[PDB]
Amino acid sequence: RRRYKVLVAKMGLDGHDRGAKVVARALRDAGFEVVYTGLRQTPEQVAMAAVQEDVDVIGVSILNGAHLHLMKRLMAKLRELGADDIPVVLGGTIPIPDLEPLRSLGIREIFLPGTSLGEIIEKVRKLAEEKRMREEAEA
Repeated sequence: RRRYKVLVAKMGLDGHDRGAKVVARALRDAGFEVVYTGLRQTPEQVAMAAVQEDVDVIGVSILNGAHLHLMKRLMAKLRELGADDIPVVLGGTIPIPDLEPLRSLGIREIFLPGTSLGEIIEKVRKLAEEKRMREEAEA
C-alpha cells in the first residue's frame, strides 16, 4: 500500500542500457517506490520479481533483442502466476511494424526514444492508479 510501486527491468541483449537507470531515478524523484537491480533478467525472473514485490506497474527496457518473443514470454508467465492485471510498459527502439503486435499482447504503452521522461511518469502514474482501483474494487 502507500506509494505506487514500479518494477523497472532490463531484458534482451547484454549491452549498455543507459535509459533504464535514468527512468528508475526519474520515477523515484517523482515519488514512486522503485525496484531496479540494474541487471539483465529473463522474462520469468521479471514476472516472478513483479509478483514477489507485488508491484503496481512493470516497466521493461529492451535496448535490443527480439521484443515480441520476450514480451510474449513475460506476458505468459504473468498470466500463469495470476498476475495478468499488472500493467506492463515497454521502452526501447521498437520497429514500427512491431508496435501493434506488442500492444496486442496487452502491453499498455511503448516508450520510444522520443518519449519524454515527463510522459513516462504520467503514464506510469495513470496505470498504477488504475491498477489499485481495479484491485481495491474487488470484494
